[PDB]
Amino acid sequence: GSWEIDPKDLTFLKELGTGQFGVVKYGKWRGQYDVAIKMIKEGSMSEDEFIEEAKVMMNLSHEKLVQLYGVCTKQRPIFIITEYMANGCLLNYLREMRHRFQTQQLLEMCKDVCEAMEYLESKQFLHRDLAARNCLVNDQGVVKVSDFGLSRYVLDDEYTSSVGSKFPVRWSPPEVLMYSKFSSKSDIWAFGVLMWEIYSLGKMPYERFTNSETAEHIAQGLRLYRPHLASEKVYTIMYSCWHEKADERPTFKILLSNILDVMDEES
Ligand SMILES: CN(c1ncnc2[nH]ccc12)[C@@H]1CCCN(C(=O)CNc2cc(Cl)cc(Cl)c2)C1
Repeated sequence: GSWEIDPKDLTFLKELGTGQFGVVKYGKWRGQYDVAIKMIKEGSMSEDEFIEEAKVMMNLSHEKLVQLYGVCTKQRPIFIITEYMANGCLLNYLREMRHRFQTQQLLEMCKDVCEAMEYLESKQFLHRDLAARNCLVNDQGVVKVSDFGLSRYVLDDEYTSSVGSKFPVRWSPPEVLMYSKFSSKSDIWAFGVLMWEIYSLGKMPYERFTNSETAEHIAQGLRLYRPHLASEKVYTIMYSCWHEKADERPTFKILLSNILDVMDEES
């Protein structure tokens, strides 16, 4: 099928990482094209459901989304083939103090993510785990959104629900923590936290709190506060993502307009 890549077309060149979901390698497709090859650990994913969804995911083409090129499903482990992003994970990139980022660079990263999310919003597609650890950085410093929708197919019980140890509590609005109500507005909340991660150079949100303490904090109506590098206008944008009432939170189209306005003011 159009979603199926011949694994014989891959040349494996370097290891990019190993973890719970499997092993990621850098390689070439048909000798010429850079790819990331994700080798899925058996039992970690609902593979048939993922393969069906891969057909939809591949039609999601936007310059700020990490592209899904196809899957290799005729051997074990299956492979997922994606765009290669030379500078790796955004969270680690933010934490490398050598870059000495300007705030204009940080705002540009927020805009890259927002553009990807406005596109997903326009397609009624939820990310469901938006956070700096799920964004990647290419050789030009462009940030792109990765692993969109993947959490629906992860089998690990600690990651599946608000009670689990791996659940992204610190990126979740009160209605997710209390009621499991996911919507565009839970992606909005997570985006505001991602903006906070960017302007905090990769600090853990609510860094002094446990997950349980964070959930209590949020339930009481309290919030993150302003990163030192965020201007008042930037803080207003991120804070708007955290209204207790989900329907009072902006859309990604509004956030993008807000971010572009601040870019103009701060250039
Ligand atoms: C180092 N690195 C990259 N470096 C350059 N270009 C890349 N393209 C894609 C990834 C990438 C990633 C940094 C974050 C962690 N990571 C993942 O891919 C995480 N997601 C995942 C999903 C599935 Cl389904 C299976 C598996 Cl094993 C992993 C590798």
